[PDB]
Amino acid sequence: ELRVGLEESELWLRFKELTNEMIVTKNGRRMFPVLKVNVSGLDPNAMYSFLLDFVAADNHRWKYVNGEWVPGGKPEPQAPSCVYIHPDSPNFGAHWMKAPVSFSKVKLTNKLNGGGQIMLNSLHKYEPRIHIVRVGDPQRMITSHCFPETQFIAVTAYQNEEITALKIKYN
Ligand SMILES: CCN1CCC(Nc2ccccc2F)CC1
Repeated sequence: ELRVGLEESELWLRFKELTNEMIVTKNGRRMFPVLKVNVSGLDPNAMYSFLLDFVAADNHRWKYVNGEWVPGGKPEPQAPSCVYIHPDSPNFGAHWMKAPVSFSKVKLTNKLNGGGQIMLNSLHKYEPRIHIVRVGDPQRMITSHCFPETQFIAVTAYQNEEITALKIKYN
C-alpha cells in the first residue's frame, strides 16, 4: 500500500497552532520548515517523479488584526498553477523510499521572474500538495497527498512576532 508520511509533523504543528506564515519575495524565499515526506509502497523497480504545488485553502484573504488572523477581504484571482519538480526526478521507487524526500530548494515568490519559483498571493492561505507521477505510463497515473499540518499564509513580512521568534528558534 502507498503511504506518504509528513516528516517533522510536531515541528509543523508548533507553527500551525500560531498560524504558519511563509515569506514571499521578488527573487523567491526557501521555506522553513522544509517539507519532507517518507514514502513506502512504491514499486522499488518503477521510475517516478515527485511534484509539489500549493492549493488555495479559502475563497477570501486573511488579515492580522489585534494579534488574531481574520478574514481580510475577497481573494485575488487564483495564482498561476505553478508546479515544482523535485530535482531527483525521475528516479526509482527504491530511491524515493530509502530516505525522506526533501523539498529544501523550492522558493516562494510574489513576482513571475522565472527560476522554477512558486508564485503565491500575499495574505492567502495555501496547502502544500505532493504528486507522484509514474514515468512511461500510458495511463499517466498520478497520486496526490495533501498535508494540512503544513498550511500557511503567504506574507511579504511576518505579522505574528511569535512566528518570527519560532522561525529563529527552530531554524
Ligand atoms: C518540543 C516540541 N518540539 C520538539 C522539537 C521539534 N522538532 C524539531 C525541531 C527542529 C528541527 C527539527 C525538528 F524536528 C518539534 C516540536
